[PDB]
Amino acid sequence: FDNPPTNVVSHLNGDWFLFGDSRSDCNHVVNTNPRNYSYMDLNPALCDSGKISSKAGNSIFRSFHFTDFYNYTGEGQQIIFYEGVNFTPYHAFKCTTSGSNDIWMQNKGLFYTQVYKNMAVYRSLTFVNVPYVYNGSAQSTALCKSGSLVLNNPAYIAREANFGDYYYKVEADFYLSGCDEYIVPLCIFNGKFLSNTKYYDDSQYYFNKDTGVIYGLNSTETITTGFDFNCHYLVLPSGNYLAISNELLLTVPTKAICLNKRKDFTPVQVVDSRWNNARQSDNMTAVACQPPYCYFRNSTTNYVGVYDINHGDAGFTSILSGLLYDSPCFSQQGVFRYDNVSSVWPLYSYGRCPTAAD
Amino acid sequence: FDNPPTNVVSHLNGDWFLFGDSRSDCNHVVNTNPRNYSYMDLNPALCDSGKISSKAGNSIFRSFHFTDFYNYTGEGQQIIFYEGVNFTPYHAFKCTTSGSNDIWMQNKGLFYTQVYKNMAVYRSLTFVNVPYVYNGSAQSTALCKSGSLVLNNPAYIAREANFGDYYYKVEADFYLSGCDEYIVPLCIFNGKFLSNTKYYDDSQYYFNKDTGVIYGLNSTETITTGFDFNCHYLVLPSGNYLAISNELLLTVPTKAICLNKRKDFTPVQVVDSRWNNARQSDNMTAVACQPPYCYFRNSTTNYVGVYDINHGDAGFTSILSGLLYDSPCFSQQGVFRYDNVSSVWPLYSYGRCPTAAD
Ligand SMILES: *[C@@H]1O[C@H](CO)[C@@H](O[C@@H]2O[C@H](CO)[C@@H](O)[C@H](O)[C@H]2NC(C)=O)[C@H](O)[C@H]1NC(C)=O
Ligand SMILES: *[C@@H]1O[C@H](CO)[C@@H](O[C@@H]2O[C@H](CO)[C@@H](O)[C@H](O)[C@H]2NC(C)=O)[C@H](O)[C@H]1NC(C)=O
Ligand SMILES: *[C@@H]1O[C@H](CO)[C@@H](O)[C@H](O)[C@H]1NC(C)=O
Ligand SMILES: *[C@@H]1O[C@H](CO)[C@@H](O)[C@H](O)[C@H]1NC(C)=O
Ligand SMILES: *[C@@H]1O[C@H](CO)[C@@H](O)[C@H](O)[C@H]1NC(C)=O
Ligand SMILES: *[C@@H]1O[C@H](CO)[C@@H](O)[C@H](O)[C@H]1NC(C)=O
Ligand SMILES: *[C@@H]1O[C@H](CO)[C@@H](O)[C@H](O)[C@H]1NC(C)=O
Ligand SMILES: *[C@@H]1O[C@H](CO)[C@@H](O)[C@H](O)[C@H]1NC(C)=O
Ligand SMILES: *[C@@H]1O[C@H](CO)[C@@H](O)[C@H](O)[C@H]1NC(C)=O
Ligand SMILES: *[C@@H]1O[C@H](CO)[C@@H](O)[C@H](O)[C@H]1NC(C)=O
Ligand SMILES: *[C@@H]1O[C@H](CO)[C@@H](O)[C@H](O)[C@H]1NC(C)=O
Ligand SMILES: *[C@@H]1O[C@H](CO)[C@@H](O)[C@H](O)[C@H]1NC(C)=O
Ligand SMILES: [K+]
Ligand SMILES: [K+]
Repeated sequence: FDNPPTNVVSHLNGDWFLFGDSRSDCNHVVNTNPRNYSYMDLNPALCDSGKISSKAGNSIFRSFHFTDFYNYTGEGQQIIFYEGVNFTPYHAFKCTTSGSNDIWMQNKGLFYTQVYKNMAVYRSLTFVNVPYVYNGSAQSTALCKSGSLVLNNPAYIAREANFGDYYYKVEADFYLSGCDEYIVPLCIFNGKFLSNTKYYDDSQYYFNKDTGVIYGLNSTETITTGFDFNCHYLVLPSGNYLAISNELLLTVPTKAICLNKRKDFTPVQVVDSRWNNARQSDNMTAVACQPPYCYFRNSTTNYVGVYDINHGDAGFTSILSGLLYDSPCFSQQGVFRYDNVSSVWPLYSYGRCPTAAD
Repeated sequence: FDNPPTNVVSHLNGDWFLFGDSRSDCNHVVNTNPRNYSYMDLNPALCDSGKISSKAGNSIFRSFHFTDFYNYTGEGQQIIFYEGVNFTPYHAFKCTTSGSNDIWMQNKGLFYTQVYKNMAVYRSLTFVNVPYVYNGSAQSTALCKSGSLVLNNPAYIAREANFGDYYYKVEADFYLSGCDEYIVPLCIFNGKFLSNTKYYDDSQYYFNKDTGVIYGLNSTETITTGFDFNCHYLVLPSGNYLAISNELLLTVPTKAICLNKRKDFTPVQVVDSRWNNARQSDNMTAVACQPPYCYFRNSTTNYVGVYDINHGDAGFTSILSGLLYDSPCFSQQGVFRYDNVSSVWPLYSYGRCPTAAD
């Protein structure tokens, strides 16, 4: 008899949900000709489950920040993630041509940290539009973009007519309703930002009008190039807020991760989302995925897909195959198929776990 | 054979530490005449262990905020707490005679939340003085006090000569060094605060000069009485900060909980700290102590001490008796003395835990 920790994502019972990309997007098949499911690491037998929210070409972080949006939506006791690759160093995103992808990688890490920690304690994830009102005549402007990637959260608001510089203070009201909590971005250009001969230090506050909490960021970097848009990801309660800009462009959330239905602490499961080695990926979801709130799973091999080089891999197929059955015990070392006896002690465990005793 | 969850605090191995009050203060015996150890719930056999930091009459929260200070200091993989009672509704603390103890109870809850969560991930706790520099000629002032309790963290700084009201903006620099992280208070009077015919709305920011993060609180309450000094407990990194007051009195930290030596996640154990029923206690440490980071233990009886009514209780003695031996498994339901078989599945477990399987 053998009850080793196995390298899969699974579920204690039927109460689970997976968030993904093309490698688990059952709907993508209609855009394959001929129709072929092999682009998936997910077993298509799960295509009718109602337990997956995945979109080819997308990722939760991508959708959170950019116009290339998919309304990831799902609910489960145990939450599983297999996405992230669709925002990687490969995409070489930077707000401007003189920016830094490293900043965007740092953002990615901070985002998924909040997502993983919070989905250990809420059943439900979706996206909600965040309404805001700005009183001036200036409109939103797409100042952060690169290739086909256009940032739209937070929004930037253009300077008013009548101002000649960026030393102005302006504000907007944004309102959060419909969720227990909300993940929103608070961002600044962190660097010496040149505009018409003057160097700016971006400053942005958000203010909960009723709790009285001020959350702010001011630029502190001295470099005049190779800097970018640094974001923090706030986890906020419902209420009415001001976005108060003290320098450069006013920024205000336009989308939030909507967290609902508080649950008993239940660690999330996260599968490494990377390209075949020929493209540059990152380890930001690995950094984000820590005990006790997250179990991280990865294959021991290069990602070599059979449909194309980046889709349909033996190693990841195997990891996801655990979704085809119930398993009693989840641990840092893996998933145990039996709840009785083992030869290793499950670490940071959840479920009905075996003893490594005599 | 029986392996039930037992209602004790214990330790997997020798690597543990307890923080306490008189009920575990071995040094207090010298102030008993004749010398009598019965005032303790702790077994005096543990008096030579070097694993306890306790002080009669005190509590971590009491020491954090007030002049009645004890430099709680300790290091351990598993941290245990048996204190809190020395700041309870019984003490009826409020900053002023028109204040609210409920505010102070809320503060207490928020404080211990940060302490418990963080001692699940650091080995070492102590207190450090926080140096600050204020540039004006005004001095600190003891504006918050009641009975023998005098608040000294955060400090209040008096108004300068030359100001006739409290609509002024002033600041201080405070510096955090010597720890991986620091718990400090950020507080305001949350209410309409009357001074010489004018009503104030206290405003306080802290600013990390190098990370650029602004942490602020502004008063939002409309009540003109029955309000008090609301505190939030920030967990900050080392660095150089400004305390920027925008209204009422400038407040600045004078003490921090000093957190050191990052460790693998290890839930803390917390024992209910209450008076005999004849005095008013609170459940704030219970609220603070949640899975996965904390196990809460309580007796099923009134606290009836044998030394005096508030010291040396059978129920709490029993809970603490588990410190006299190693135990393999810690769980929400209790401590399991054996790591092999049981009849219940350990929840949120840590250590070598039994199976409830066949
Ligand atoms: C954050 O940045 C803002 C904007 O740069 C700072 O506010 C400005 O501070 C300078 C003083 O250095 C003044 O000249 C401006 O009038 C201020 N603008 C305002 C208030 O709109 C702000 O003080 C910084 N926040 C801190 C340091 O906590
Ligand atoms: C927090 O409170 C402060 C102090 O009351 C606010 O700053 C003052 O705002 C009023 C405008 O209502 C002005 O009359 C004062 O000149 C401001 N004082 C300063 C800047 O020292 C502050 O705006 C509030 N913070 C918010 C709303 O985020
Ligand atoms: C995402 O879908 C959810 C569930 O239908 C809906 O409430 C929410 O408004 C959607 N968010 C969008 C379209 O931004
Ligand atoms: C996943 O495993 C592969 C193959 O061992 C390795 O190259 C890669 O760095 C791992 N990814 C992370 C995020 O650890
Ligand atoms: C991620 O990569 C960095 C190197 O860039 C490394 O120092 C870090 O430990 C890695 N973390 C994980 C969790 O793989
Ligand atoms: C799907 O593509 C895979 C990999 O290219 C290949 O094995 C197979 O020919 C295709 N299957 C069908 C039914 O066309
Ligand atoms: C553990 O469970 C498996 C499957 O039921 C069984 O074959 C094995 O003998 C069991 N071992 C025990 C109870 O020691
Ligand atoms: C508490 O004791 C520790 C350890 O000796 C010391 O570093 C620290 O300064 C003390 N804190 C005080 C006296 O505030
Ligand atoms: C501890 O138990 C006693 C006796 O059952 C009960 O009265 C008390 O409320 C409990 N305290 C907390 C904080 O739950
Ligand atoms: C603490 O007491 C309040 C009533 O004041 C109650 O609503 C709350 O559930 C209690 N919490 C715990 C953890 O005992
Ligand atoms: C200590 O006090 C306890 C409780 O009052 C009592 O049983 C005993 O007389 C005392 N013990 C000694 C050695 O004096
Ligand atoms: C569990 O351990 C206890 C103490 O060693 C022993 O008496 C009992 O029989 C064991 N039961 C098992 C291994 O089933
Ligand atoms: K701004
Ligand atoms: K103040």
